[PDB]
Amino acid sequence: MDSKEVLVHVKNLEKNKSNDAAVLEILHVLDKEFVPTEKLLRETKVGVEVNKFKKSTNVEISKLVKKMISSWKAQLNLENLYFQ
Repeated sequence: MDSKEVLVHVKNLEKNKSNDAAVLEILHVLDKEFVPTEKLLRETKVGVEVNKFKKSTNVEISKLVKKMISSWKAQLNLENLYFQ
């Protein structure tokens, strides 16, 4: 997944926030197809946007967000330690 599509999903998160199933569909695409890089996370702010859903009243959304954010942090650490 490249930066342009990432920014569409980010805007779609805001525009579908009240639709639990729709938010799950956006998060599932990011979980399966988005590869976190320092540049992508800095330029697109998906980390900030997805992390905002940790406080969601939907339990399935909040658990998926926590798993996604954990994975992106761990991958970002590995990139910073050994590749940058």
